[PDB]
Amino acid sequence: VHHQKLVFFAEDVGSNKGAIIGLMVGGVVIA
Amino acid sequence: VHHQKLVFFAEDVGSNKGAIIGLMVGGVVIA
Amino acid sequence: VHHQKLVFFAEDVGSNKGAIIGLMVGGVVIA
Amino acid sequence: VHHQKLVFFAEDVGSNKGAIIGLMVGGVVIA
Amino acid sequence: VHHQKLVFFAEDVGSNKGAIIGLMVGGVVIA
Amino acid sequence: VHHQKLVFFAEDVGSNKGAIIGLMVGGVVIA
Amino acid sequence: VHHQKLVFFAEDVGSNKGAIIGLMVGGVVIA
Amino acid sequence: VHHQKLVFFAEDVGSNKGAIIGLMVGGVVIA
Amino acid sequence: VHHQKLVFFAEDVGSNKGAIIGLMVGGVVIA
Amino acid sequence: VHHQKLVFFAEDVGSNKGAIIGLMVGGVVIA
Repeated sequence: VHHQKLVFFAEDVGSNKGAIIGLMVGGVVIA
Repeated sequence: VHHQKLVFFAEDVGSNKGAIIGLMVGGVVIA
Repeated sequence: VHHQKLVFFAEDVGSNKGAIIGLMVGGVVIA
Repeated sequence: VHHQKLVFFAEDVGSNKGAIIGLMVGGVVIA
Repeated sequence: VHHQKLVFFAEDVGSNKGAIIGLMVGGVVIA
Repeated sequence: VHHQKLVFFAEDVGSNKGAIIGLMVGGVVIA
Repeated sequence: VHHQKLVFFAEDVGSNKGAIIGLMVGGVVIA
Repeated sequence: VHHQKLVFFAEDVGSNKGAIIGLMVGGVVIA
Repeated sequence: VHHQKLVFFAEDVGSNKGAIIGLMVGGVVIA
Repeated sequence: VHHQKLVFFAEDVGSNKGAIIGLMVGGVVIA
């Protein structure tokens, strides 16, 4: 099994006020 | 099995206030 | 298993006020 | 397993006021 | 098991007023 | 003319990611 | 003319990531 | 004309990552 | 014309990472 | 014209990592 660039951005990102996760297996995230 | 660029953006993204996840297997996300 | 560049940004990022996580297995994050 | 470059930035980052984590296994983070 | 460059920055970082952690196993961080 | 408590909250507010304005006369708001 | 308590909160506010304005007459706000 | 307590908080405020303005007449705010 | 207590906090404020302005007439603020 | 207590805090303030301005007429602030 091989994972790569699971989430890809190719230009500007203004701002992030939420959650950006690549691989989510467990735990709690509150953004 | 091979995963790659599961979510692809090709221009500007204004802002993110929600959730952007590539591969979601378990756990709790609250955006 | 091999993991690589799970979250990839290719241009400017204005600001981050939330969470940017690569591989989320456990624990609690509050952004 | 061989983890590498789990979170990759390729240009300027304006500012960070939240959390940037590479591999999250346990504990509590409050940003 | 071999970890490497878990969080990678390739250009300028303006400022950091939050948390930048490479591998988070336990304990409490409040930024 | 008298204005008083134009927007009233009486319990907890979880989070706000939009706009909460009391009296809107002019200008541009983008939330 | 008299303005008083144009926006009223009576309990806890979790977090604010948007705009909270009392009296908006002109100018540009981007939250 | 008399302005008084245009934005009123009566309990704890967790955090602010946006804009809290009382009287907005001109200029540019980017939070 | 009389201005008084344009923004009022009555309990603890956890942290501020944005802008808290009382009377905004001109200029540029980037938080 | 009389200005008085344009921004009022009545309890503890944890920390400030942004801007707290009373009367903003001109100039540039980057927090």
